[PDB]
Formats: sequence, structure tokens, C-alpha cells
Amino acid sequence: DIEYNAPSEIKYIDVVNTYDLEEEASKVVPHGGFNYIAGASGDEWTKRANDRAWKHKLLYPRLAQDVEAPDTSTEILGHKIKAPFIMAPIAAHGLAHTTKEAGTARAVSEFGTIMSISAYSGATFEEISEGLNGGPRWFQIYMAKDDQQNRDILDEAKSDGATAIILTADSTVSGNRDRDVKNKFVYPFGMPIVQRYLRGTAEGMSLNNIYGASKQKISPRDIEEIAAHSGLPVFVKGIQHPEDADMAIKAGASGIWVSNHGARQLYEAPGSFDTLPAIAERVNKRVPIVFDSGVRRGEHVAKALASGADVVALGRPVLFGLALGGWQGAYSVLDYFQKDLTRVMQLTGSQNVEDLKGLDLFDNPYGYEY
Amino acid sequence: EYNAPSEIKYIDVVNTYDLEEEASKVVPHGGFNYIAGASGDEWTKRANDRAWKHKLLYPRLAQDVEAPDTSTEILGHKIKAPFIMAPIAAHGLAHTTKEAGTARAVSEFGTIMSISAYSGATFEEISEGLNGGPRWFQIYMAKDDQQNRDILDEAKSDGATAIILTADSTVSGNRDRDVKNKFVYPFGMPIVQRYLRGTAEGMSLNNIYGASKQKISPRDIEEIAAHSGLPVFVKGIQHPEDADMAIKAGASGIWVSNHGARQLYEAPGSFDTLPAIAERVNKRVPIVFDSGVRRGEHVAKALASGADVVALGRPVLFGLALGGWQGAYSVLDYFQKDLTRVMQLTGSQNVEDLKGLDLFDNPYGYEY
Amino acid sequence: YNAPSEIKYIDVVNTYDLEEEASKVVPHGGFNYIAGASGDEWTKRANDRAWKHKLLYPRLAQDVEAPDTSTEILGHKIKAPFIMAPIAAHGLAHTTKEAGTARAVSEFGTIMSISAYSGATFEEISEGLNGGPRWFQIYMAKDDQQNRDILDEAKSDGATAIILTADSTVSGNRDRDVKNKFVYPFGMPIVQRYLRGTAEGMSLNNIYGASKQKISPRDIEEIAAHSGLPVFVKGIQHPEDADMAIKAGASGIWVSNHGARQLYEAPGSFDTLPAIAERVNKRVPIVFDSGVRRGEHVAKALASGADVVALGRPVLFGLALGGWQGAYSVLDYFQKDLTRVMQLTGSQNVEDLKGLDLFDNPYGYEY
Amino acid sequence: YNAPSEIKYIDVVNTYDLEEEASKVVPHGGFNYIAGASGDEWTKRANDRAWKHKLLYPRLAQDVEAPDTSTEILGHKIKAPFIMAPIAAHGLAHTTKEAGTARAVSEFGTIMSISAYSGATFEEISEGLNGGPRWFQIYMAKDDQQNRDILDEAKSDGATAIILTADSTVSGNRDRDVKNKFVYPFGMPIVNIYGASKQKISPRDIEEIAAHSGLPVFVKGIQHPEDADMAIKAGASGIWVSNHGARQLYEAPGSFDTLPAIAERVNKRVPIVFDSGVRRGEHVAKALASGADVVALGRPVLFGLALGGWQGAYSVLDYFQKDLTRVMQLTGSQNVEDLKGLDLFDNPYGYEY
Ligand SMILES: Cc1cc2nc3c(=O)[nH]c(=O)nc-3n(C[C@H](O)[C@H](O)[C@H](O)COP(=O)(O)O)c2cc1C
Ligand SMILES: Cc1cc2nc3c(=O)[nH]c(=O)nc-3n(C[C@H](O)[C@H](O)[C@H](O)COP(=O)(O)O)c2cc1C
Ligand SMILES: Cc1cc2nc3c(=O)[nH]c(=O)nc-3n(C[C@H](O)[C@H](O)[C@H](O)COP(=O)(O)O)c2cc1C
Ligand SMILES: Cc1cc2nc3c(=O)[nH]c(=O)nc-3n(C[C@H](O)[C@H](O)[C@H](O)COP(=O)(O)O)c2cc1C
Ligand SMILES: [Zn+2]
Repeated sequence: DIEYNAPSEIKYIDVVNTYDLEEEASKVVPHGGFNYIAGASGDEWTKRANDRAWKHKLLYPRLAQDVEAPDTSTEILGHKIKAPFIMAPIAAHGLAHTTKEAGTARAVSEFGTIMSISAYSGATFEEISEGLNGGPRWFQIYMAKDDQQNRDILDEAKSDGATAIILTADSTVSGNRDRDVKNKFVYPFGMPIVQRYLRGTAEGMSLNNIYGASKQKISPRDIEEIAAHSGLPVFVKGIQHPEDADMAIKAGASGIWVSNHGARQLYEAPGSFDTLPAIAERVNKRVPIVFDSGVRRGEHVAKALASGADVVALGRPVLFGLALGGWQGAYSVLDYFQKDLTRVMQLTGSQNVEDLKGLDLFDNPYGYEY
Repeated sequence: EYNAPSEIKYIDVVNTYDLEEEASKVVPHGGFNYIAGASGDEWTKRANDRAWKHKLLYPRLAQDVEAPDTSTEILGHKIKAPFIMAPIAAHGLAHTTKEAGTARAVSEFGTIMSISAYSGATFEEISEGLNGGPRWFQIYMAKDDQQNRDILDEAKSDGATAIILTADSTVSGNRDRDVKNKFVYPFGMPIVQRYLRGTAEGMSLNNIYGASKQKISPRDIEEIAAHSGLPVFVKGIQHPEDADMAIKAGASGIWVSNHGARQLYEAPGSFDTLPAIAERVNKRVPIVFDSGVRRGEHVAKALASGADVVALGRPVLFGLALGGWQGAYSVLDYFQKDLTRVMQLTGSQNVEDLKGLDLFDNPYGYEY
Repeated sequence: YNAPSEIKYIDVVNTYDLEEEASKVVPHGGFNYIAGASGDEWTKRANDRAWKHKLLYPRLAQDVEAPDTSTEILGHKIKAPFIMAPIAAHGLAHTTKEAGTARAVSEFGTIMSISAYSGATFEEISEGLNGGPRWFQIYMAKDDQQNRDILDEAKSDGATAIILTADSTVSGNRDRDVKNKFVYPFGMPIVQRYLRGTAEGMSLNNIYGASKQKISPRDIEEIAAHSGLPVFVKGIQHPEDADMAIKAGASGIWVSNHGARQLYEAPGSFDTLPAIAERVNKRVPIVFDSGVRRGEHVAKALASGADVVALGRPVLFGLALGGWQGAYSVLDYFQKDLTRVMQLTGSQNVEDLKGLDLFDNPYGYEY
Repeated sequence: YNAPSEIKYIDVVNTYDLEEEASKVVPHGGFNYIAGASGDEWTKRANDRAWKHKLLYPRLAQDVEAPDTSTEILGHKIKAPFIMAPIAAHGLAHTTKEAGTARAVSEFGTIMSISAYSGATFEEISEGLNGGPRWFQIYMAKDDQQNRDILDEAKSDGATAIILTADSTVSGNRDRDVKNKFVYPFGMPIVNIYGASKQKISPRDIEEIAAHSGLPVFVKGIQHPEDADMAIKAGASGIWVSNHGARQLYEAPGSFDTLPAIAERVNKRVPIVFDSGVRRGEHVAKALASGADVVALGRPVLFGLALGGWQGAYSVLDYFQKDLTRVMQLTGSQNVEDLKGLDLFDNPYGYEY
């Protein structure tokens, strides 16, 4: 019986930059829930590495490129989207706002991109569907120890309009998240979307014990099985080593999702962006690549595409915007990324999004302190 | 309502970095942060500064050097040191004597004044500060072809001997200080009023840049050259292929610059880009370098890395804020003296000596 | 000297926080004796930042569940790839002294390393051990007969390997201790003997000064010959000293810079490990120490050529905080911390850890 | 000018602490003239962080006991491989000025470098030196007669070598001195101050002093290997690697980073002195392993002199010898020659690691 008082205000916000939104959202979100969202593993040195990796590869300004009115629109697996970013799957939007995942979904569908719905969302998929208003959605799952539980949840996703499946596999056990331990934080909501399918070790499960209850012993046959049952495109999420990309494709994955889980999993690992080129090279344009874990600016969207990604996923900045203004606050953030990217396209000489994929990047061996 | 400083006096310059905080005391908040500020969290502005520690000067002994000669020459103009004034908008934000005051200091010193299209002063006000001194005109292009012809023709009539095409501001950088301060201009821009719906007064740079031409292409470099019949510099080059592009479209000079980190964010420090560009230029045309020059050591490093002159921006505008034409003059004199000390200590008798200096590579970076 | 005496299990969210916590319970002189290092402690900071030079890869669909941290060094089967480092005078941290540490170590299921400069007798220690494995760390006497006596008493006590620490012929420049004028507040039974009196009221400079300075390879061969025990050479940072130690009949290489308490303006210990491993060529086992604070550091060490790592400061901050139970909590933490890292990197057993790809970070700490 | 006057032994745990200690006792302008450097002092910091680029290895079972720090330079037998750097106006630090430093150096047992610009006469310095060995540092004057006048004067005082400091034909940009409007509170008996000296120093000037003084000549301020090669060919008998304690050219390398390239070029043709940022025994070791034969000490000796006069400067020289002895034991060096053969660990990460 835990009291949780999330903000409920709905409103547009001014976004000068997304970094300032973290301090701003701290003032309106309960301490434990805010720090669950903002924190990462150990020292949080790898979360800083996710941010600072963007300074390793620098953009060139380009002059007399015959560019005017850049077009940020793109296409992924047949989905026409307004900008080359989507919403990453996160199950804890209820910590940021009372409208939970329905608030984000509405912002994302109004904006005109893809909403990734974690199966373990605190919002009911009737609250969420109203938010989406017909909009494209993907479903994120953990592998469960029970095969029937897996079939049922996959069926549930398809029945809920899902057009791809995201299997997050970098999470077989939890990362060592010092804020959450120190704050003795307990996630207060349930999982309405999948509660009726929970079997065995997943019985009575929440986000509090989800890592241990789910499947540790994931292998490539799991990727194949999931793909076979659903028949929807499968993204394998959490990839940081290029060998795992080879494996995922050989296993029948329809996309590669480069991520370190916002640095909330393995500690003393590289910043996610540093891992991307090796992965893109191994993929060799075989399947679409989504990249996340550290995206905060339009320069970062540009850098990632230039480095081999097709689209990027946004996380924390959108949740901070949702805390600050509900669906409209989240929308303000997506609007921000869109306008930010179109300036960067103009100044780097990119007419459209495919042009971004071919930018020259300046190598900065000096790193952050320069 | 905009209360710019108006005192004219020489200033003591120990270094140029100190002038920033000094100007912040006398310049109104809005205008001051417009001058001082850069894009994003200003990391590339800091990279502009720190890029200077990446290549270090060697002191050289028994070099047979005395009373170094800082004088040089670029496109026919004999100048007293290898720097010119950078084209900078709206000097009225720093001092009431505006562009006419900077023009006076630059001309008394004996280098070239660059005139920004976004000047708050008319060609005639600037020209009476210059008193016959050399000037280049920096154009922010209108969309309309005849307006460009008219702006170029006024510039040339007034006595401009080069044109500078600034092509790195087709849209504005993300300059957070200005967004947060809600910065608008307190006065108009005579040279470009013709394509602004309004004067410029009460307008944002976003919308003034938005009024200028976005779809610049190599044709614009060819056409400006052919119309004006003057050397054309292409300004804002950070990528070597743009330098080759420019020269091939008919440019007579390359101006390496990142707009003092006021444009594209998360891009390199301007000085780190210089050798690759100078390599591609391969001595076909002269190179101006700018963005982060603060010391004589910086002038020397810039020349040793392939530049022919550097342009000075923020320090001279801080000088103007603090002392009008005499203040700006104080800054120019500082640079000349600072370079003079560096030339003696590095074993360089003239500017040409500076272009051949060895540099120590520093792979450690700023923290060493 | 009022060392704490409370015995309780500890929560370890991370080992770094233990240092500040132990600060409030351990007397000033002794705390800083434990915490401090040479010079301005730059090399101690190097020990810690070296871990960011090589970074771990998360791995997926690895077919891994319940990872197994157990391994075997020499004869001994141990529950995780780490051991207790030899550390003097545990009485500075807790009244239960070395007996407290010995209990936590044997209950956990690893090897206790006994310092020659302990404040507890072989008898006090054997009692906390309850038949648990032990290695004896010698700081040599100048007198040969005394070295034989010491070695005999240790082997008689149950030691199954000898560790010759050779990186302390002379004390390091430990500014904290100089400024605090630190002297031991109790005696050292084992080396008494060659101290011309007691170790009580003596400084470490002079206790080290009493020990042998002219250690040569002959000492390694003589220790081994007399012992009939596996001999470790501790304090190696240069690959040439590993050739040397093996040539002289060493059965193990212990890679260490003494927790940065000795040669100042030297590298972080982790950065020296690969060249040493390269040179040793698995001829003898490698113990690595100096800066281990996380399970990630255990996995990186092993992945870089170590066979086990030795834990020091954190166990002693644990002991200060909770006696044998606090110390146990630290050991339990490292084991649980490594099991997590093993799951996330896709390692089923300790041998997999040794085969991990690492990611090169040329940028260093600030990235 | 109120300089400190107390004489006393100091205990030094490190030389770094002396700067803040001396600052409480030395007049503000004089103190900042000593402690300060060119520009925002980034190259002073580089002089200090340079030592972190090459790291010492501990070595074990090296059969070493009681290391010997004594060595020999140009026939001079000294108690440790360091000497006193020539420094102006010791009277800024202490009322006993250059005599006090002289006595500390003499009694410890090494070579005193006498600056042309000292506030003490040769006779005052000779009194402190008490027979102890001395070298004379010259800023060349424009007038040839004036140069050989001071050279003969140095010789007759018993100078056994000449230091040609050539890295200072004009002053560095010392912001502390300009901002403090610092002026010397006394004169220079022996000889705006930099401008009166020779600016147009050429190789000839080296070959002239070499050939005419009858003394061995060090050329001081070298940071580029080509100036070492020039100086040897011009008749120099020693190369002195220095950036003048970062008081001259700004935005130049840390002195220690320049050493290996110069030593490789000199190629043991003549002795090498090294200075600019030596603060620990670890530093003396590293400089010797990087190709120096001796190092010269500057600011830490002056802070010692400020804190306890001749005896305070002695405590600093005593510290360095004790520091090096510890380093020698731990690196496996029985003697100074061994130090020169030490391997160094390359640290590409620099200071922040
Ligand atoms: C509070 C929080 C909760 C998360 N929960 C999940 C989740 O339930 N499922 C999933 O696949 N990823 C989860 N992620 C990882 C995100 O999908 C994504 O990789 C991450 O937010 C990107 O990092 P960034 O937000 O700092 O840019 C979570 C991330 C955060 C910050
Ligand atoms: C206040 C200010 C206004 C500027 N206005 C213009 C302009 O109107 N036209 C132009 O070509 N560059 C403009 N610039 C860029 C400068 O020409 C030059 O590239 C830059 O000042 C050099 O960087 P620095 O001053 O930091 O050394 C401006 C720079 C500043 C600081
Ligand atoms: C308080 C303390 C005492 C030490 N005493 C000894 C000792 O008696 N014998 C020895 O071989 N090493 C001694 N060491 C060094 C350790 O064996 C080991 O190399 C070091 O603690 C590992 O560094 P870390 O604790 O920072 O990880 C001592 C270390 C500490 C912290
Ligand atoms: C206060 C002061 C005055 C100096 N005066 C001279 C001088 O007169 N002649 C000279 O050759 N070098 C002079 N030097 C430089 C020293 O010879 C030497 O290169 C420097 O002190 C070494 O750097 P460090 O003391 O920081 O280690 C001076 C240095 C200092 C600190
Ligand atoms: Zn002659």
C-alpha cells in the first residue's frame, strides 16, 4: 500500500535543451521514482560515457551545399515517420505522470512516430490505445521462463495492434543501481497488460522482481522461437558487441537495436555510441538498426545515422517532458528534437535523412576535456 | 533603453581573456551575452580555446633574431601585423560609437576592417571612422538577385576591395543564452533592411538569418565574383572539400572559421581543422583563419599551420565596450606586441618565418 | 588505541562507501595508516582509474544461467576467484584483529594470507580459521636462522604457500603517516625477534628498515628449498621480474604495487598486468592486486591474465565496521557482484571470465 | 622590502607544501615574482604534469642496499645528481639572499649557480660558499668588452664554468608581475632589464664565449634538439635543458617532455643538465633515465630559504637526497649510473589517467 503522487498537469513547455529538463523534473516527481528514472548502474560512469561519447566524433559544418527546407521524414519497416526517432520502451511512465504510458503514446502519435509499449507498462492497454488513437506501436517483451506465458503475451501484443516485437535481452539479471538501493525504492504499480498471463516464477511479478522472474538462460533458439510464433518483425535489443548482431540475424531477427539500457544494466562498459560503428559494419545493411542510450540533441541523431543507424530511440528526455507537462510536455520534447535535427541538417548540408547517413565525422582523439 | 557604454579611453591589456568579465560590467546583460555566448552548452567554444594546446611552440636559442617584423601583405594590402578585423554584427551592442569606432581603431592601427552586412552603422558612418583605410565587405545574401547586386554595388562604391561570403549561417546556431534572454536587436541594420520585413529592431537573429538566402550553392560564389569584379573570400570553412569547392567556383581566398562557435554545435575546435584545409588549398589562394584567437602565440600557431592572416573578433569588441576606438586600439596594440614577443622567442624575424615554424605535438590535450 | 569492537553484518551497496564509514569508527592515526598511500596518492588514484581503460561488453542470448564463481589455485578449491591479501596489524581496524578476518575468510571459503607483521600470533589466527587454508607472507629477517625459524613456525601452523613480499625493502613516502607521526599501538609477535624490542611505538620506516634490504634471487631459491612450499613473489610490476622470479624457483607471481603504498609516480597496477601475463605464459599462476573494488574489476583482471585477485582495503574497512561479520559481508558482496557481471557478460564459469573480449578506451577516465 | 630573516631547519614532507608556507612570510610582490609564470601558467602546470607521462617501475630482488647518490660532473664531485639553478634576487626570498643559498649548497656538497642578476656581490656569495664550487650564469650584454669584463670577474672569483642563458632575449608574459606592477627593491652589483642585454644572440656568440673565456660553456634554455646540435658545433661543453621554470615562452611543452629528443640528439657528446619542475626524487630519477646527467633545483630551494634561511634551503637539499635514495632502493639502482639505465612505463593517458 504505497502512496505515489505523480504530477498530473498537462501543458506545453519551452525546451531550450533536454539536459535542463532533468533538474526541472526533479522538482515535481517524488524523490524515489525520479531517481529510479534518472539513475544508472554503479558510479553512473557509463551513463556519463553514453553522454560524452558524442564528443568523440564531431560534425563538420558544410557550405554552399544547395540545401533548403530539410526533410526529416523517413521509413522503417514500412512505417512512414516524421523524423528518424522513435519512443524507446520503458515500463515506468507512471512515475513521471498520472496519465502514465497513455500520455506518452498520445504525444508520440500526435507527433507522427512509433510508440514502443513495454508489455509491463503500468497503464492498461485501453488507456494506452486511446492515447495512440490508431498510431503505430511496437511491443517490448522480456523472455519468460514459461513458454505458454511467452505465446500468450506475444498473441496479446498482436491483438493490441503491434507491428513489431522488441526482445530486450541485456537484462537477464538487474544492473547494480545504487540510487534505487540507497533510496530503498519500491515500484508501486502493477502490469495490467500481461497480469492475466503470468505463470510459474512470474506469478505475483512486478517491476520490482522482473529481472529474476524472467528468463536468465536466453539463447539464439529463443529469438527464432519468438519470430516463428509471432510472425511479426523481431528486434533484438541491448546489443553492444558486433558478434551478437551476427547471431541475432542468423537467428531470424528482423532488426538490431543497439543499446546499453540507458546505462541501467552492465557497469564499467563502453558508452553505447562508441559501440555502434563496429556493429553497423558487421550488420552490412542486412537489417535495420535502431540505436539508443544517450541521445539528447539533434546533433546526436545526426551522429548516430552517420555512424550506421537507421533510426534512434528516445527515453529519459521524453519522460522528463512528461513529468513537466503530461502528453503536451512530452510532445514539446519531440517537437524539440525535430527542430533541433532540421537545423543540424541545414548546417551540415543534408537535404534528407539518407543524406545524414553519409556525413563525414571529425575524429576527436582528445575526448571531452579536449 | 539600450544603454551601451560611451566612454573612450585606452585600456591596460594584460591579456584578452580578462576583458570578457570587464565588459560584462559595462555592457547591458542582453547584448553582452549575445557577444559572449555560443551554441549549446558552449563546448565547441571551449574546444576553440583548448585546440591551441594541441600544438605547442618551441623556444629557439641563438637564432640571430632582433626587432621582429610583424608587417605583412594580403591581396595587395600592406598591413602592420598578420591579423585583420573579423566581420561582426551590430557593434552598437558594445559601444555607442558603433562600427565607426571599431573602424577608427582598425584604420589607425593599420589593418583591414571587415564590414558585416548586419552592421548597425551605414557605409557612410563607417567610412568616416576609416578615413580612407582599407575595408572588405562581408555579405549575408538576400534571396532576391537584384538586392545582392545592389548591396555589392554599394559596398564597392564605398571602397571595399574584397567581398566575404559567409556561408555557415544559412540558419542560426542554437545559442541558449539568447533564447533564455529572449534577445532581440535594439536598433536596425541599414545595409540589409531591404529584405527584412521591418528594420531588424525588435527582431531575432533566427528570423534575420531566416530572411537571408538558405539555398547557397557554388553558383553564388561564381556570380558574386563575376558581378563585383573583386576577390571573394568564402567564410566558415571547416571541411577541406569546401575549400576545393570554393576555389573551383572562383573564390580568391579561404576563410577558415566556425563563426566563433556560434553556429554548428558538437563540431571540432576551429584550429584543429586548419592543417587539413591548408593542405587541400595547396597555396592556390590566401587563407584567413579565425575562431578562438586570444594571444600572440595563437597568431603564430595559426600561420605555422597554413594560415596567412588571422581575424580577431570577441577581444576587439570587448576592447570597444571598455574604451571605444581607443579601447579597441588597445587590443590591436596588445596583439601586435604579444606577437612581437613570440616572434623573438621562437626565432622568427618576419611573418614568413612564422609560417615555417616547427610545432610540438601534444597528444595529452588540455589537462596534460 | 581504541579500535571498534562491534560485530554485525553490513550492507554493501558498493565498497567505496566503506572507506568514509570506517572513518567514523576507526581512530584517526590508524584509519589513515590504512586509507593512505605514497606522495599525493596519484598512483592510488591510478590503481582505481586503470579499470576504465578496458571496458566490459554486455552479451546477449549467451545460454547462461546460475554462473559458477568457484575455482582452484594450487591445491585449494575456493568459492570465488579472490583471496585475502596479506595486511599488517588488523587490530588497527577492529579489536578482533587478524582472528576476525581469518573467521570471515574461512567461513566464506577462500584462502587467508597472514602477514609477517600481524598483531596476532599463529595461535590466535589458527583459531579464527578453524582448519581453513592459509598462506604465509614473509618480510625477511636479515638473519638466515631467523628466516628458517619463521618459515618453520608458519609451515607448522598449516601454511601451504609462502609469499615473499619484495617491494618494501624501504618504506614508501606515505605523507599521511609522516604528518600524523604514526607508530603501531601494539606489538608484532611473529617478527619480534628481529626488531630489537617490540613493534609497539615503532614506525613502519624502522620496522621495514629492520627487515632485509638486499633481497636477491638467491632468497627466492632458498625460501623454496627450505620450505618445500610453493613460493609467490609479491610486488611485481615489470615483466622482467616475473622471468627472474620463475627462474629462481617461484611457483607463483603476485602482481601488486602494494595498494600504491610504495613506489610513487608509478603506473596503476592493472595497466602492468597484460605485459606480465604475456611474459609468464601461464608457467605459474598469477595473483593480481591493487585497486579491486567491484566484481567488474575481478572479471577484467582475470580477462587480462590473472588467475585470482587479492582483496585488501575493502575487507579491512568491512572488518572495522562489523568484525568478522562485516568482513564476511564484503566477501559476500564481491561474490554476488561477480555473479551478476558473469551473467551480463555471458560467462558460465571462471575460465570463461579469462577469455573475455575487452573494449579499449584510449580516452581514459574523463572519456 | 621586508624579507624574512629567521634561520632554522625546516622539515619537508614534500616540496609542494613549501609554496603556500613561504607565501605567508614573503612580501606579496616578491613572492609572486618567484612563484609565478607566463600567461595563465598552463606551461608551469605542464612542467609538473609531464612527470606523469613516464612512470617508474618498482623492481624486486635487485640485490641493492644503501644506494649511492654521489656523482661527478666536469670533474666536480657532488653528493647527489643535482645542482642549484641560477636564480636572480634571492633577497626577495630572504634577507641573507644569495650568501644563504650559497652556504646551504656548499655544506650539502653540490655546485652553486651564480646568476648575473644576483643582489649580492661575488664577495658576499664567496663568504657563503666557503671554498665550495661555483658556475657563473651570464646574460650577454650588447658590448663585447662588458661581457669579457664580467667573465674575467667571474673567473677570478673561481667560476669553473659559464652558463649562457639564451632563452630570454625578451621577457615572458608574466601576468602576476604586470598586475602587481612589480619592481625590484634592490640592485645588481655584478651587472627593461632584459632589453639591455643582447637580443641578437647568434651561434657566433656561443663560439666566441667558448673560445675566449677558457671556461666550459653551458647553453641554457634548450627545448629543441636542433639547438643542442647547434650549440655543440659552436663549442658548448654542456647542454642545459630548461624552459626557465615556465617564465619565458607560453604555450610551449612541459620541459620534461622535451628531454628525450634532445639527449638522443646530443648522443653523449657533452653533459646534460635538466631543469624546470623537479619537485620529487622520482623526478630526478626520471630525468636521469631520460638522458640527463644532473638536474638543477630552483623554486623549492628558494621557498626553503624563505622559510629558514641557509638552514631552510639545506633541509630542501637534504629532502631531495633522502627522496632519491628511497627511489633508488625501490627501482633497483645501486648507484647514479644505474638510474640512467631505468626503463620507464609509457602513460598515454596523462594526468587524469
Ligand atoms: C527509467 C527507465 C526504465 C527503462 N525500462 C525499460 C523497459 O522496461 N524495457 C526496455 O526494453 N528498456 C527499458 N529502458 C531502457 C530504454 O528502453 C532505453 O534503452 C534508454 O532509455 C535509453 O537511454 P536514455 O533514456 O538515457 O537515452 C529503461 C530506461 C529508463 C531510463
Ligand atoms: C558578436 C559577434 C557577432 C558576429 N557577427 C558576424 C557577422 O555579422 N558576420 C560574420 O561573417 N561573422 C560574424 N561573427 C563571426 C566572426 O566573424 C568571427 O568568425 C568570430 O568572431 C571569431 O571568433 P572569436 O571572436 O571567438 O575569436 C560574429 C561573431 C561575434 C562574436
Ligand atoms: C593496511 C595495509 C597493510 C598492508 N600490509 C602489508 C603486509 O604486511 N604485507 C604485504 O605483503 N602487503 C601489505 N599490504 C598490501 C596488500 O597486500 C595489497 O597489495 C594491497 O592492499 C592491495 O591494494 P588495495 O587494498 O588498494 O586493493 C598492506 C596494505 C594495506 C592497505
Ligand atoms: C625566481 C626565479 C628567477 C629566475 N632567474 C633566472 C636567472 O636569473 N637566470 C637564469 O638562467 N634562470 C633564471 N631562472 C630559471 C631557473 O634557472 C630555472 O630554470 C628554474 O627555476 C627551474 O624551474 P623550477 O624552479 O620551477 O623547477 C629563474 C627562476 C626563478 C623561479
Ligand atoms: Zn673569437
